[PDB]
Amino acid sequence: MKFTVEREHLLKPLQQVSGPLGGRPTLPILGNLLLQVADGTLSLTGTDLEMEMVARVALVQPHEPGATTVPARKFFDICRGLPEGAEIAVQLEGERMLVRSGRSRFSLSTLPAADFPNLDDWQSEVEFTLPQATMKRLIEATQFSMAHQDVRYYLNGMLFETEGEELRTVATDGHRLAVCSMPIGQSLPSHSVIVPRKGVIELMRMLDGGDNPLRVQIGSNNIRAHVGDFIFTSKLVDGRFPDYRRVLPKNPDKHLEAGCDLLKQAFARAAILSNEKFRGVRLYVSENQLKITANNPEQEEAEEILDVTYSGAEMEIGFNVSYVLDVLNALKCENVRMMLTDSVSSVQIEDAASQSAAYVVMPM
Amino acid sequence: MKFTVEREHLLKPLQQVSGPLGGRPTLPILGNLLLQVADGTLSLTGTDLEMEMVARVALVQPHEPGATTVPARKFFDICRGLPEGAEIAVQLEGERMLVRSGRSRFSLSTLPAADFPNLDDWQSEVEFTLPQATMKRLIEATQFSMAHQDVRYYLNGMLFETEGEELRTVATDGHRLAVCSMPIGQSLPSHSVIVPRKGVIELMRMLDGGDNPLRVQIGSNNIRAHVGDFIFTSKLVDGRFPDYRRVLPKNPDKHLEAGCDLLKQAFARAAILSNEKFRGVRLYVSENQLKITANNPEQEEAEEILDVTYSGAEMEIGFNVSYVLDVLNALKCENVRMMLTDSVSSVQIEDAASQSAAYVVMPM
Ligand SMILES: O=C(Cn1c2c(c3cc(Br)ccc31)CC[C@@H](C(=O)O)C2)N[C@@H](Cc1ccccc1)C(=O)O
Ligand SMILES: [Ca+2]
Ligand SMILES: [Ca+2]
Ligand SMILES: [Ca+2]
Ligand SMILES: [Ca+2]
Ligand SMILES: [Cl-]
Repeated sequence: MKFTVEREHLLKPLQQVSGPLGGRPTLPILGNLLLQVADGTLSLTGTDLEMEMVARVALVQPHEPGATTVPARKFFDICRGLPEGAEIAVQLEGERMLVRSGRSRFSLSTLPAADFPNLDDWQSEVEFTLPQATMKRLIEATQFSMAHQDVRYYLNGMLFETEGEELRTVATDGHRLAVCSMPIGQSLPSHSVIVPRKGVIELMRMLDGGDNPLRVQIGSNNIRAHVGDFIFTSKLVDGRFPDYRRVLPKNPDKHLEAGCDLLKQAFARAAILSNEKFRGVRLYVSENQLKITANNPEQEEAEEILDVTYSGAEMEIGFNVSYVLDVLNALKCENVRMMLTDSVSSVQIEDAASQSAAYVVMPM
Repeated sequence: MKFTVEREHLLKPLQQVSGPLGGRPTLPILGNLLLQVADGTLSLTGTDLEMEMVARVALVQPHEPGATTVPARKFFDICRGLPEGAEIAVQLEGERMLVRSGRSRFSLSTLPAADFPNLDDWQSEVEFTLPQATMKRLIEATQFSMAHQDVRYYLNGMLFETEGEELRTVATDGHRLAVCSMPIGQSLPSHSVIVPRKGVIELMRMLDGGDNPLRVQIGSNNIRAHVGDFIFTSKLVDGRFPDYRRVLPKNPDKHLEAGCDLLKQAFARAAILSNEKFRGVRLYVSENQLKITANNPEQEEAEEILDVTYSGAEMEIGFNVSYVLDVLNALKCENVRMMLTDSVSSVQIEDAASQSAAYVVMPM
């Protein structure tokens, strides 16, 4: 194996395939990247046995086919630490990989490519394409509502659901829920799968924000995303994800509209004097007015009064202010609509201007 | 006690005094700020029993004298979360402190001011003033060479030495040393004190890069710095500091000059394949050339060759790369000079264009 590649053609591929690579490999060789030269292309692979990231780099300079594996972090750091414009010449030399550029030289240890885990081929059952912006919107709208449990917990991940012409994400921890649906202009079979937290992070991380659209393939137990010259594959989480349709409040007839930024600032101040563990605040809704109160075991008290648009019946309701703040911070919009029923029912929150995301928060 | 002040006249003082407090107060009241109204002034004080931070704010609006203490972070967080231009109206009501602005209202718990630890008055023995930029330079030049939690408690601080018309800092951990001297235009008595790590951090933090000069007063067991209407006081470390004049190479015959960034990047690359515990690299110096090599126990090897300015006998010498890189990162200059004697002697490193900072690193 031999190749020479200009540094800035190697750097982004290395960064995308390296990470993670999350500190605790279950086999030593998983701390290495797999390098493969074949048919004019250098392929770079990183994996933790569950997810896999593969980058392909076209080789325009002289090269020789073959494969090896080298420590990912060290190889990345050597390439990154070389100056702008550096040509990076690599050759396999026995049990070492030699890296040369200018008058810099590095001999890295290798482990055989034949020993690197090769994840089984699988068959896609659903495929679609979408703009990167749409995927980014879907994830950012819901990601914060996933449970923070052990890795295999069924709610520690994001439901991805295809239905008609839309892709939908759902995330929940059993107390609050986020759901976002976006049309993608292709009619799709009914299907839903759970992508683990770590998979969700990589789907986001692979979005550069450019011309390149995203191509997604979903199988029985895996999902695959292609963008430009990169392919990411993740295992799915086994589990029965809850039905968001059953958690939306049936008749959230009482509608309050407020400026998102003023509402957020008011909740943020009140939160300071809320119970540090339970984070409870009380909302008092009345005609064109919202009153937010908080108190804590030290008998400290906060009160905020805001003008809002509201003309239904008065009511009082308790919420976890962190959950409410998470929603307002995810919305990043001018006005918010809070859709209320009564003191013992959940609230549904939406950008006043768009129903494409909804958030459900249970009262305390 | 009552006062009303604009948010923008309260925020900086609160940040100055409360910023240093951090989590884990050693006694509950040390989590509180002391507020005192007297003679048309609000004073705000935070302490950990050894250092103390006091800011004075002039009260132009109606006020009433008195004192209380309130949780520092909560009061600061409330003041910061209020909008720009908020009038902040404060009133003591029993064992609670009332804070009101617009339609935001808060009630904080108090602890009596009479119970707030008052640090003893002490007498100034050496006084001088200097620009903030100068103090910043002196600390940044040397801070990284301070020991970290060494049993030789005296090495965990920074020496401040007055000699002639210069203020000097020195820091060393027993393996490397940094010294910086700057003229300040006053005839100073010859004197030196050790400021503890936490005191150095606050000295740096209180700098704002405005026109306000820094006024320093040194006592037998304390130091005070005034900038504008802010006063920081720290205990000194009672111990005997090394004499930097004994550590500087007496006769470093071999001078090597090099681009700082080039040298730094070469060392940084070679460091990747240095022993992870001992971080040894070797330098081979010859006519206008420096070769750097690193190897580790897995038989990985790096080599870097640089064009540098050097005429003199050829020599080899080993260094901890981290110590060399710390210096090169501290210098922030175009060219560096390394002053060498032989393989068993320390090296002195300086900016090639200024002798105001010097660094000594022992060979391996
Ligand atoms: O029983 C339920 C009903 N439930 C449930 C979910 C949920 C989401 C929202 Br926004 C409101 C109510 C929801 C989503 C998780 C559902 C499940 O059992 O898989 C149960 N919730 C538990 C919370 C909980 C259930 C399972 C796991 C964690 C927390 C409770 O409030 O006692
Ligand atoms: Ca495979
Ligand atoms: Ca929706
Ligand atoms: Ca005092
Ligand atoms: Ca000096
Ligand atoms: Cl507000």
